[PDB]
Amino acid sequence: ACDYTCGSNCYSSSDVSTAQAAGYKLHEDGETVGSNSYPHKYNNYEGFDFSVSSPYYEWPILSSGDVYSGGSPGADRVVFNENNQLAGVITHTGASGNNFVECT
Ligand SMILES: Nc1nc2c(ncn2[C@@H]2O[C@H](CO)[C@H]3O[P@](O)(=S)O[C@H]32)c(=O)[nH]1
Ligand SMILES: [Ca+2]
Repeated sequence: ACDYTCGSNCYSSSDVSTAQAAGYKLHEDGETVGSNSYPHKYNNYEGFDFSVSSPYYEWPILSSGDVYSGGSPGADRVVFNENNQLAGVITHTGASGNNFVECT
């Protein structure tokens, strides 16, 4: 069973922890990867009811199992805060345009 289901993509807690650690590391060092500069600030225009405090940062999580290192980020993202606390897992899949919906 999936801990997080983003459309057709299935993730475990390990997948999420691995992705988050990478993105948080880059955030801490003040570095970015990709043409869209990840990780970067996630404003939460959607207004998700996250259990942890802002600021939030988004980092791509890949269905391939690899850690994002550039190129197409896919539709899925892990959102974490300043304290490396997981806020949630969101996706563009099933959402209009560039909006997001939570992964169930
Ligand atoms: N939909 C959405 N995009 C945001 C938000 N904060 C920052 N963005 C960035 O704005 C871009 C347009 O939606 C998005 O491409 P993305 O790379 S997944 O990073 C997203 C937010 O709260 N909602
Ligand atoms: Ca996996």
